[PDB]
Amino acid sequence: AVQIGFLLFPEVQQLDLTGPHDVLASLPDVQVHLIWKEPGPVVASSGLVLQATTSFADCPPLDVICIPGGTGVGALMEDPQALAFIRQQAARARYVTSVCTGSLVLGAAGLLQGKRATTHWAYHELLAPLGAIPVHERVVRDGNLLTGTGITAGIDFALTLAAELFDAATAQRVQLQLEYAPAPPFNAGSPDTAPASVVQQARQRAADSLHKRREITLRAAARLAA
Amino acid sequence: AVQIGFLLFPEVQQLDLTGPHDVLASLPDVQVHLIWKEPGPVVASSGLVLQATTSFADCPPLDVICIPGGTGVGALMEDPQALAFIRQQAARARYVTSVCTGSLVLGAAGLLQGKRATTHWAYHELLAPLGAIPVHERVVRDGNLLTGTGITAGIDFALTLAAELFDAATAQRVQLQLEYAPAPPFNAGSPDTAPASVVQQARQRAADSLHKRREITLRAAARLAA
Ligand SMILES: [Cl-]
Ligand SMILES: [Cl-]
Ligand SMILES: [Cl-]
Ligand SMILES: [Cl-]
Ligand SMILES: [Cl-]
Repeated sequence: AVQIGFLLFPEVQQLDLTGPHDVLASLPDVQVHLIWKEPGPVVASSGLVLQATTSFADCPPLDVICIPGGTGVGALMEDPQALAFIRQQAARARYVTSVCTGSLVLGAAGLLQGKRATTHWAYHELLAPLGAIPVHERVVRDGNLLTGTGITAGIDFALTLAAELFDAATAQRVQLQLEYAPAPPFNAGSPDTAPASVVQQARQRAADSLHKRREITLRAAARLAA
Repeated sequence: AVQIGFLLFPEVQQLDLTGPHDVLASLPDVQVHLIWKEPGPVVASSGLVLQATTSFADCPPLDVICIPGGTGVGALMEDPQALAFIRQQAARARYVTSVCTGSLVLGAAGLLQGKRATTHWAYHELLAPLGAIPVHERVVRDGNLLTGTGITAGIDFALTLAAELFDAATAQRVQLQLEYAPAPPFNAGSPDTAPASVVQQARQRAADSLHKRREITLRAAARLAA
């Protein structure tokens, strides 16, 4: 079976994970893992309780690894066990992927050095200190690396991955079975299309988190510079 | 606080629940419940383990109720306790909503009689026996009833609900914070746009489930006819 793994950490943004999980779990001959330090409950940033299925030590070699984002990314960027596990898996994985601020975890792990990548718009300035070439695009592919932003990015690149792992007809079948055709009632999903007043409110609400993440990012970068 | 409740049942299609959950949980002064017969683990059709937070008896009066879909809908259409709970909450809820085959549960509960509604394309013929006026549209609103199609239908109508519960700027802010700017890599999310061959693979794969659900629907309709 194709082995697909999501990192499941405290304060994950659960939809970053649960979207691609449901798409990829629809495919034949796949096994999907939710990975943490040990199996058991892990609480998402909303309070929704998820369950990790495998420990780092027991996880098989993965064909696909996916790092979701969320407020828990800050701690994960300085979790040496988690970063080492991600590096080990990335060394052999066909696909290394992330959603939203999950790419900052890839960055802290050293996996974005010289690589084109994106992240959540409010945190995009944190890519360059981690060695990345920052790109303002919703999905960015560099070799075996896909980084995406948005709560359907992982669903979308899951359909791309499905087409490459299997074939286009299989990806189309999953899309049709899920009747997946988003049609948002507003056009505020990018800082370039949202009203300026909404952008400002979002920036102000993110300011304390960004400040703390600047500090974390600098320590993570120092470890890479060593 | 505004009380929002999702029915969490065995064999749910978890993304039908987890999408709108993460959107609505981003709003101020909301409380979001995952409802089942008692708190504890409930397993989605993919094998993902979720946790119900409240029992039927302890659930507060809901301002929004949302019924997700999934394999597990068949059993729920003949679960008298669940159907009666849905009816009791729907009687006083500001909004009664469903995703995908969750509308078949609303139908079995008697809540679609004379109402315009949609459901998953492969099961759409089951609406009329439940008293509904079937509508081939991705979202269908009849008063305070909203039924949507597609595994991510609930994210979108969650943004509509956010705008009506609060204001448009709040919904736009949540959209921007989540960087929700969907962009599927294929155009097969409707039987009207997917390749005819893919539509057939999907119809054939659904045939046994539809057959079983025709039987269930007829029994559910008989209970309404009494
Ligand atoms: Cl998105
Ligand atoms: Cl959809
Ligand atoms: Cl807008
Ligand atoms: Cl269960
Ligand atoms: Cl297509």
